[PDB]
Amino acid sequence: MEMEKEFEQIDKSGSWAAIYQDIRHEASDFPSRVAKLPKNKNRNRYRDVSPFDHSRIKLHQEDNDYINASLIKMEEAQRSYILTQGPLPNTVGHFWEMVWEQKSRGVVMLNRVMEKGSLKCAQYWPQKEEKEMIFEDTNLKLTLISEDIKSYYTVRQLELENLTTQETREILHFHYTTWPDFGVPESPASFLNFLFKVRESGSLSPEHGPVVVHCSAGIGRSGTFCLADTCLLLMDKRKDPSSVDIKKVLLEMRKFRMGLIQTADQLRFSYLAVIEGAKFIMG
Ligand SMILES: O=C1CCCc2nc3c(cc21)C(=O)CCC3
Repeated sequence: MEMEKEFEQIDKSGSWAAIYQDIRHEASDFPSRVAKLPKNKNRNRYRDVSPFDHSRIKLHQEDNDYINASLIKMEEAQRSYILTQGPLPNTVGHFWEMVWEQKSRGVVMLNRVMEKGSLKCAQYWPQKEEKEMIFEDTNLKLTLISEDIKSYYTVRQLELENLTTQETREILHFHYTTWPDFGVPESPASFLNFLFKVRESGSLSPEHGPVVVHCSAGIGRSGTFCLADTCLLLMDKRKDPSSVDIKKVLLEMRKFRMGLIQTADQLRFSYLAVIEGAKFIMG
């Protein structure tokens, strides 16, 4: 079925939970043996969220190459994404090592450091120009260059230096600051505006390594971001945009990381975002 009318048909019939459970039943199951080794327990935020072995990002280190991060490679859309958990106190250096080794231009953050009174990820970037950060375990330096605070998101320019080679690179930090502590946003307008700002920066384009995107677990809000982007790109590329099937795209993405889209409300929000976004693209 088309999307917008499939949407109203699920609303009128109140069957979002049943649609979402079908997805969970059909989703791929692949091994995640490296994630479950005992030496990696303090590298995982949640015991039930792990990268599959076949798609995990490997650190270029011979001691321990493990990080909780997955490469989502979308062949028809010609887009790649790295989805990862919010960094932990003992993985902030690994996180920036990955950004460096994978040649990423942008980092997309969809959570606040504190939500619901609890810490959802480490404070992994510097907050003042004159107070830079040094990650001694991975030999990297990170400096805040500039910061632009808007009503729904903040963009930061960062300098990452490989202290071993003295090479430097500019990284863009795109921080969506207004996702509610509970539920999903009422309108997708600010999320779509944010996606378009990431796009306009070059961070999603083939001349750079994959964008790094995270929330707390790296599967829920993060899944909404890449699912909406890929669906809109396919609607631009195909002769028949109504052929784009958001449930099929989500099941393809779940071949590369488990659990993408965590609730039936996040599923409905993803439909809403693609539907509204397809009208703004034209027109
Ligand atoms: O597809 C395009 C390219 C032109 C820029 C652009 N901007 C926005 C959208 C879509 C596009 C939306 O879907 C809503 C937010 C703004």
